Amino acid sequence: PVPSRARVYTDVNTHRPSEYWDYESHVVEWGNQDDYQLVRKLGRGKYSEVFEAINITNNEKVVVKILKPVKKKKIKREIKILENLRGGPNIITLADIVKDPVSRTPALVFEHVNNTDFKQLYQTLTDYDIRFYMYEILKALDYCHSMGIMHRDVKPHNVMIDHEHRKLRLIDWGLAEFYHPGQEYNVRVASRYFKGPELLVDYQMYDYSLDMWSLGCMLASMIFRKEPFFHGHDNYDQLVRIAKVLGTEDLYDYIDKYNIELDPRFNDILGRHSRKRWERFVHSENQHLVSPEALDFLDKLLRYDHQSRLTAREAMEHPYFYTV
Repeated sequence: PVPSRARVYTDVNTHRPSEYWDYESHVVEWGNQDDYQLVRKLGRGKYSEVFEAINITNNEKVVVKILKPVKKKKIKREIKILENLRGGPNIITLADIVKDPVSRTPALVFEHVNNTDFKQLYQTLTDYDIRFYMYEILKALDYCHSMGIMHRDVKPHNVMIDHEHRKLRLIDWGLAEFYHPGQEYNVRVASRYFKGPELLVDYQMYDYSLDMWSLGCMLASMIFRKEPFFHGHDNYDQLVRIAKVLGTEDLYDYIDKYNIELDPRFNDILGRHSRKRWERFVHSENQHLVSPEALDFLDKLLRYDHQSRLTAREAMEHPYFYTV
């Protein structure tokens, strides 16, 4: 395959010391798990249980995410990235890292976010509300990309919103990674519906632009009221769902540009498809959330060619955000 590199923040990690990006060499210091009283279970992930807690030393609410220690090198990567991004705009704040004295299970302690339900939100959300919160996610992404970090798991479940206080936080940095130009990354990242074409075709030399595809998917779901926008049933089908909107012509143009070898599993499922007009997704239920500016913006994010997508900073300058 043809090599590729990010159009922005390309060498931010190359010009920094080894300590900033060498998460394997990072020294982790545990706190007193005894300083926290677990109140209630908030949810459960693959290898994590999340609890609402009280920091007893200051009577403040916190969120404790207890990690099933399945991969130690991965826990170190998440801790290092959370420490580097601490205090960045709309980035979840890692307050502490505790190990329980008896269990010794790693636990990350975060600032409490009083999240408002997404199933309930997308019905009460106005055209302006979508623009405001999209700008808030772009603040977080432009910050973390400038810090040489790709989130690699942008999706609505990883965006916490306190609608009453108009506060937004980008969470779950467990899949995040340091961007190094020329590096070949594992494509088994992000959640199926938000996976960029680069991951689905096994193009390993991807960058921050992966996050911009995912953001485009979230935007497309909010404005059109279609969740998810690209509803794949597996990773192979996911590309077929994308191909049903952006056409097979541009897909072959993308794989030819980067000399990508398509997996034989795509032979009997890809077929032939035309490029669709974004206006075809406009209906009575969603038209109050759609505008020419919103459609132009979406068109500029949802592109096969990872290099052709708007960067987080270019996206922030789009006419769609002139009202924010």
